[PDB]
Amino acid sequence: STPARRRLMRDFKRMKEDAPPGVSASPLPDNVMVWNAMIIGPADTPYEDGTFRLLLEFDEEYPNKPPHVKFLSEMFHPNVYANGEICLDILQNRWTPTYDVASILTSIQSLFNDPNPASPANVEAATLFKDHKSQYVKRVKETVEKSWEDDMD
Repeated sequence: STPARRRLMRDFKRMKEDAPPGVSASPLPDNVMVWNAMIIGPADTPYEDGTFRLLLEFDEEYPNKPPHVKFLSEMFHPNVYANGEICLDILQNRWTPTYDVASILTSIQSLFNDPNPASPANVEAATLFKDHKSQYVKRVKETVEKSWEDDMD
C-alpha cells in the first residue's frame, strides 16, 4: 500500500456508495492500479443506453498524475480516437489532484451530451455530425448495439 493505492481505495469507497448516475467503476480484486468502468449512453442522445466500457490504468504518481483512460468499446464520437483514447483537457493539461474516478467518469460522460469539440480526435464523426447528422446517428446507434453484443459474450 502506498499513498496512490490508498487514495484509490478512497475513490473506490465513493464509487461503492455514492456512485454518480450512469457511471460505474471498480478495481480488479487483486490490483487497485487497473480499473474497469462503464458509462451508460446518456438520456436523449443517439448514444442512449449504450453500455460503453473503459479501462483506467493508474500509477504511483496518482493523483498528481492522471491515469491512462481509454474506451474498450467501439466508439464514434468526435472526442474519441480510433485506439479508444480520449481527447479531454481534464485528462491532460487541465488535470488537478482533486479529481477522482467519479469526476473522471462524469467528465467523460458529459462529452456524450456535447459532441462539440474544437479539435476532434475522430474527424469523420465531427464532419458527419455537422453535414449528415442522420448518418452520424445511424453510426452512433451502431456502436450502441455493438456495446450490447459485447456483454452477451
